Amino acid sequence: STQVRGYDFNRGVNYRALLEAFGTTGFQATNFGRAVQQVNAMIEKKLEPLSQDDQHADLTQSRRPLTSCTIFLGYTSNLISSGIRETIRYLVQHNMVDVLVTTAGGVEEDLIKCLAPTYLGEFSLRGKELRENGINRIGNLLVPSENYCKFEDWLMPILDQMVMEQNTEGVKWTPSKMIARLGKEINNPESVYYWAQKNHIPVFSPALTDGSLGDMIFFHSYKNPGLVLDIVEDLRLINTQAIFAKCTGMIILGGGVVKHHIANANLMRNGADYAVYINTAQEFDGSDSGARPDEAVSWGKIRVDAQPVKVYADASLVFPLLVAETFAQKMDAFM
Amino acid sequence: STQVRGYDFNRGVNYRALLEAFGTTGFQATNFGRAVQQVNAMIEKKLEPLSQDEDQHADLTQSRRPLTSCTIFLGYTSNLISSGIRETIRYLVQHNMVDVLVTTAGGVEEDLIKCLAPTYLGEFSLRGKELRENGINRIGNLLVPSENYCKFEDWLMPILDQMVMEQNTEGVKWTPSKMIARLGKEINNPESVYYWAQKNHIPVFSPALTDGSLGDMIFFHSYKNPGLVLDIVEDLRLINTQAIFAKCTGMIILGGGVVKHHIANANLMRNGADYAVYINTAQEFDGSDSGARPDEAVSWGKIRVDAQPVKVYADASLVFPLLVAETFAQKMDAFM
Amino acid sequence: STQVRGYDFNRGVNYRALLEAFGTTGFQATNFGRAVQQVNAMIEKKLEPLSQDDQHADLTQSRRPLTSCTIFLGYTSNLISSGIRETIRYLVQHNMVDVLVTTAGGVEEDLIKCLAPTYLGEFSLRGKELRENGINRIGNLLVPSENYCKFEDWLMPILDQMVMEQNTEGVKWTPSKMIARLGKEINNPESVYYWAQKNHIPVFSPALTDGSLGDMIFFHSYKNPGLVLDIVEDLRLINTQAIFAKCTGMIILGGGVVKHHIANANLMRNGADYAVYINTAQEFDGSDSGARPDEAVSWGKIRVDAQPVKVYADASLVFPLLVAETFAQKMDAFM
Amino acid sequence: STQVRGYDFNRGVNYRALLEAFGTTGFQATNFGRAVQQVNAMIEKKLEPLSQDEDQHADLTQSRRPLTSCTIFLGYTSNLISSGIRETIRYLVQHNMVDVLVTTAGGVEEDLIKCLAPTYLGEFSLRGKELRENGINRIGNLLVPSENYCKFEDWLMPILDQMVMEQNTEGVKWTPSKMIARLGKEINNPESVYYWAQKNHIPVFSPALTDGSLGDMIFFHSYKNPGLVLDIVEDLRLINTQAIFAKCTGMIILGGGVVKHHIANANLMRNGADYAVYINTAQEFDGSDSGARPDEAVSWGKIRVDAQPVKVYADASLVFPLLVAETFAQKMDAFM
Repeated sequence: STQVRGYDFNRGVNYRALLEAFGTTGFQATNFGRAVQQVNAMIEKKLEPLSQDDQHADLTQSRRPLTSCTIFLGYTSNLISSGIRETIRYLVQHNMVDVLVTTAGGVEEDLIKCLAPTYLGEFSLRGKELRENGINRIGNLLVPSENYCKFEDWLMPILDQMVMEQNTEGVKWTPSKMIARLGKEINNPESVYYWAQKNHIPVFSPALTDGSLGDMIFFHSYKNPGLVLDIVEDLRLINTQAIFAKCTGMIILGGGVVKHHIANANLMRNGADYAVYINTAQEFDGSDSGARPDEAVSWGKIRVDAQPVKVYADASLVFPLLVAETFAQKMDAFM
Repeated sequence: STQVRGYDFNRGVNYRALLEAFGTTGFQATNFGRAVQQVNAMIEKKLEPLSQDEDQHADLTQSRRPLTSCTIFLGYTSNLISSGIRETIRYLVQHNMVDVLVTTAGGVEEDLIKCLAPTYLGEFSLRGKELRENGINRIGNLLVPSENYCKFEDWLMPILDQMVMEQNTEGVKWTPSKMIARLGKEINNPESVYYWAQKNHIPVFSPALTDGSLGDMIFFHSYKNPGLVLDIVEDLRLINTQAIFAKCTGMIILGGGVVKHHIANANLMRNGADYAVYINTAQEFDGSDSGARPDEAVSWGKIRVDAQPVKVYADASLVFPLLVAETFAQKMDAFM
Repeated sequence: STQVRGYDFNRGVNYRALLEAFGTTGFQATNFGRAVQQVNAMIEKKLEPLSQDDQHADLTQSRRPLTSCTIFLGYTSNLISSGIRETIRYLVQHNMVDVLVTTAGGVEEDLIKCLAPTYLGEFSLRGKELRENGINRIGNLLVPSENYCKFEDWLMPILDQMVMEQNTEGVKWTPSKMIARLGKEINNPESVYYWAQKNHIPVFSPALTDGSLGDMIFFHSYKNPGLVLDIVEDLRLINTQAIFAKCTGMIILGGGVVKHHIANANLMRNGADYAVYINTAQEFDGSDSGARPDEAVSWGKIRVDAQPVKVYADASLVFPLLVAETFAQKMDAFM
Repeated sequence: STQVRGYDFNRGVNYRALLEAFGTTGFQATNFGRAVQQVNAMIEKKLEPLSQDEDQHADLTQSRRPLTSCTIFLGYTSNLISSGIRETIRYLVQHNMVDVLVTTAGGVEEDLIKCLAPTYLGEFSLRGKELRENGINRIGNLLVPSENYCKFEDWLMPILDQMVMEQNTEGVKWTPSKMIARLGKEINNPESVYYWAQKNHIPVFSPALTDGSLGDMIFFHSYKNPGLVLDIVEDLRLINTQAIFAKCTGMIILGGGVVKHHIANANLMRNGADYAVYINTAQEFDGSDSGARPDEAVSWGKIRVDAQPVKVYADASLVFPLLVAETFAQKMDAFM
C-alpha cells in the first residue's frame, strides 16, 4: 500500500518531480497520475512492432497502416476554441493518435483560427452588450462575428467544388470525407485538420451540421443545391477502425456525442483496452456525459480487465500536463 | 420588490400553493417559478390566433402541421427517454403541445425498445463487471437487459430491408427525421413518443442518429443489404425552416450536448428564440456549450435580447413533471 | 425488480400521485422517492411508544424527553436566507425533530427576518453596484445592509444582559445556550429559534462567531468586555443526545460543518439508523461536503445495516416536497 | 486584446513555458494564470518595505510576528491536510510565506496524526461495510486506519491533562488557536504544519475545532478530568485584529465552508481584502457561500471593489502545487 505524500518544495522546483508527486497527493491529483500511467501503457503498446498485411485496408477501406494499438482521441468543440487546439494539433501532426472524434464546432473553429484569432474575455460578460458589438462568447473566450464572415468567404468556393465533384465525379460525401477536404484546403500547419488528412487520420463528427459549418452549408444549398452528407458510410468506417484493431485506447476530453460515439465503436470489439476520460460532468443526472468509465464496462465498451481512469478536471488545465508526461516524452519514438 | 417567503405547512398540504411558493423561496426554487412563468407565456402565445399577416408568413411552411402563434422546440438527452420522463414527453407530443423534437440516437431507440421490453431501477454504484457477466447494461441508476436489444434487432431488420428497397426502387431520399417518423409508424404503440410524433406531424431531428444501438443495427444490416443513405443536409434545411417561418419560438431544453446546441442554432436563423427554459446540471466553468448560461446564447443571437430566459440547475427527472403539471397540463382542454 | 415508468398526465393532475411516481422515474427522482421512504421510516420509529425514566435527563443534562427516534436536522445558512426557513420553522414549531445543527449565518438570518425581509434578486448582479447601494448578495437573494443595523440595535442590550448574568449569576455561556436566549428574546412565531427554545430543541453551531453575529459580539466586547462562549460543553450536550438515543436519524441539507458535526456525534453510538442528505456537492475533490453516505459508513457514523439516501438537488426545490410527503402527512400524530 | 494560443510541444517540454501558456489557453487554465499573477502581486507587496507611517499602524498589533506590507490568510479544508497538499502548506508555513491559517478541526488533527502514522491511497468506490469491518476509514480516495486515532489518543490525553491543570492553577484561558499552537509545540516534528506555525508565530484559527476526532478525545477526557474551556470569542478578536491593522491583505482559500467564510468575514473589518484567490469545485447555483463567486464577497465589502479576485474551478490537489511552484517557490530566497 502506498502512502500519501506531496511534493516537498524544500527540494526546490523540479517540474518533472512535481508532476510525478501528483500520484501520491490524492484526490484528482492521484487520478492524474493514474492517467499518465494508462496513456503511457497505450503508447508503449502502440510502439510494439507487429506483423500483418492489404487485407486490413480492404475491410477498413483505409490507407492508414495498422499499429499494435489504435488510439481514439475525442474532444468537444470548446477545447478547439481554447489553446488545447495547439495540444491536439501537436499529437495529430506527429501521427500519435489514429482516429479523431469531435463536434461540428470542433471542426470549424480550428479552420477559422487560421483566418482570424479567438480572444480572451470573461464568463461574466453580458450577452446584450456583446451582441451589440458583434462579439460572440464561448466560456471566457470571445470570437468576433466577422470571423464567420471570413469563414463564409473561404468556404463557399469549396462547397461549389464539392457539389460539382459529387454530381459528375461520383463522390459520395460524408462528414469525415468533408473534414479531410477542408483540412487539405486550409493548407496551414497550425490546423488540426490539415495535419489529420496529411497523416491519414480520419475525423468523425456525425452531427457536423450542428454549427456554423451547418449554417454555411444551409445558405450555400439555396445558391447551389445538391450537397448530400451521408452518415451511414462514416459509421462503417469508424466501426471498422475498432473491429480490426489489435488493441484500442480511448482518450476522451469532455462529454456528449464524442464520448458516446467512440465508446460505441469499441463495443464492436467488446471493449477498449485502455481508457482515459477528462471532464467535469457528473453522474447523478444519469447522462452519458457524466457516467464513470465503469458504466461503459457494464456495456462492454471497456473491457472488464481494463483499468480505466477518469480525471474530474477542466481539460484546459490537465491535458497539456498529461501530454507533457506521456506523448511528448516519446517524440523520438514517433520519428 | 419581492420578499423571500416559503410555503407555510401550517396551512396544510395545498399542493398548488406549495408549487406556487417556489417562486419566492429562492435559489433554484425561484428559477423553477420563473420557468413556469416562461413556459406559460409560450403556451399563452401559442394559443393566440394568427392575424392575417401572421398566417400568411407561417403558411410558407410546406409542412402539414397546423401553424400556430408559437412554435415550441422540445429537446432532451437520451437518458431522459430511459427514465420515466419518457412518459412526460410522450404526453406532450400526443396532445400536440410541442412542435419539433430534438434528441440524440439513444433518445429514439430507447423509446421504441420500451414498447418491446421494460427498463428497470438499479443503483449508480453497481459494478460493471458483474453486470456485464449477467448481460445487464447500466444507465445511471437504471438497468436494461441485453435481450432488449435482441428484440430490437428482430423488430428493426425487416424495416431496414424495406427502407433500402424504397430507396432503390421508389426514389426515397432518407434522412434521420424521415427514418424516425417511419420507425414511429412501425412501432404502432400509443406508449411511444415517436408513434405520436409521426401521427401528429411533429418532426424529430437527431443529426447523430447513427451513434448508438440503431447505428449498430444499420451497420450490421449494411453488410447483408448495403447502400442505405441517411442525409443530414436535408434535415438541416427542414429544422431551420421550422424556425425561420415561425411567428414566435420557444425552446424547452432538457440536458446539454447536440440537442441544446442544435435547437439554439436553428433559432439563430430568426435572430433568436422569444422564450427559453433550460433544465440541466451542467456547469459553465469548463466553457462547454452544455454548461453555458442562456446569456451566452444571447451573445450569439440564439436567444433574443428582450427575452427573459431561465435556466433551472436541477436533474430534469425531478423538475420536468412538476413544470408540466403547472403549465401544459393546466391547459389540456385547449389542446384537444 | 421494479420497472421504470413516469407519471401519466392523461390521468390529469393529482399531485400526490405525481410525487409518488418519482420513485419509478429514475435518477434523482428515484432517490427522492427513496428519501420519502427513509424519512417516513424515521417518523414511524419516532412515534413508537417507549418506556424509560430522570436518568436520561441527568446524563444528557436536557429537559427534552426521549422518544423512540432522535432526529438530527442540519442545514446551511443559505437555506435560512431562503424560504426553506419557513419549512424548517414548521418542523421545529411542531416538535417533529429533536436537535438542530446550522452555521452562524443560519442563526442570525432567522432572527433578522423578524426585523426586516430578504428580497429576490439574481445571481448575475455585480458586487460593485450592489455595494454602492448598500445591498448584499446571497445567491439570487438580497439583504439590505440596514438589516444588520436593525439587528445590531436589537442585539446590543441582550449582550449586555448576557455579560451581566455571566459575571454575577454564574451563567457559563455556550453557542446553544446563546441561541436559545436569542430565540426567547426575538419572541416571534415566525422564527425557527423562538420555536426551538420553546420546545426544548437545542441548536448546535460551534462556529457561531463566523458571521454577523460574530461581528456584533466583537464590536460589543470593546464596549462591554467579558463574554465567553465555550464550545466544550456544547460538545458534551450534542454527543449525549446521540449516545442515549434509542434510534437516530439524520436529515442533512447542504455540507460543511453541519454535515460533519451531526455525523460525528452519531459515531459515538457507532452510527445513525436512518440518514438523508440533500445537497449539490460532489465527491471528486475528497471533501466531506461532497462525500456519499457510504463514506460515513466506513467510519461508523451510519450503521452498516442502514439504507441511507443522498438526493443530488438544491434543497430549496426538494425539501418542501419531502416535507409535504412525510412530516406534514403525520401532523395529527404530532398533536 | 490577448489572443488564445496553447503551448506548442514542437518546442519541447519546457515546463515553465508550458505553465505560463495556461494564461492564454482559456477556461480554467486562464484563471490559473490569473491566480499566479494575483498571488505574485501579493508576494511583491509583502516584500515591499513599510514606510514609517505604515510601520506605525501595523505595529499596533500586539502580536510577535514581524509585520509586513501584506498579511496573507491561507485557508483550507480538512481533506487537503489528509492529501499531499499537507506537504505544500507545511512548506509555506515553514518559510513564513503566509501569516494566518484558517482550517476546520479535521485540518488540525490529521496533520498531527500524520506524524504518528501515515495515510494511504485508496479508491472513492471502496464500500463502507467491508472497510468498517477491517477498521479502515475512507476520506475520498484516501484511507486512514482506526489505529491511527488510537495512537492519537495515547499522544493527546497527557496534553489535555496538562492544559486543564494550567487552566485551573495558572489561570490559562484556552482558545482554539492557543490549543493548536500548543499541540504544534508538543508534536515537535518538522513534517507538521502546526509545529511550524507555532514556531513562526503564525496563528491558526478553527472556530469548530471540536467537530472531529480532537473533539471526541476532549469529550472522553472531560469525564475523567472535567472543566476544559475553549473560548471562541477571544479568537474572534485575535483574527479580526490581524486584518484590521494590516497594511494590505491577501486571501488564498482552498475549498469552501467555514474557512472560506471566516477569512472573508475577518477582511470585511478592513472594508475588504486587496488580493484574493479561491480554488474549489463548489458551484454557485444552490446559493451556498462555498460555491459563491468572489464577486459575491465584493457585494459585502469582504473583497475591495478595485481588487481583481480570481476563482479557479479545480480540485486544489492538482492546482495548488503548480500555483506554489510559479509564485512562492520562485522567491524562496527572499523569505529566508
